Amino acid sequence: VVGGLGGYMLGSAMSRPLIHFGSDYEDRYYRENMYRYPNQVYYRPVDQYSNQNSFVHDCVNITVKQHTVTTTTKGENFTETDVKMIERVVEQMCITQYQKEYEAYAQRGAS
Repeated sequence: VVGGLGGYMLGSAMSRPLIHFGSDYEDRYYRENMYRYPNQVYYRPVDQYSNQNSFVHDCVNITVKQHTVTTTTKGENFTETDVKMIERVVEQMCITQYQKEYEAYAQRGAS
């Protein structure tokens, strides 16, 4: 199990995000299963933890890991594209997560 990441929390929730992958079918291969994704993501404070860039890639990984171990405990492994299907969503949801901090870290944060 996990149980001591550092400063992380779970949020509250959101909806599913909308990502336009590039291809017409990439835009759908994720959508045809989107209900399998959660409403939350795990995240930590900003406190300038290596920009947003070298936080969001750590952020996604901490959430994707559970969707991983849920199935990888069997040993079905995970391809590069199947993680990317998830992590397009975990990026969006993580950025939304962090944007509630961004207003206070920045000045406005806007939307």
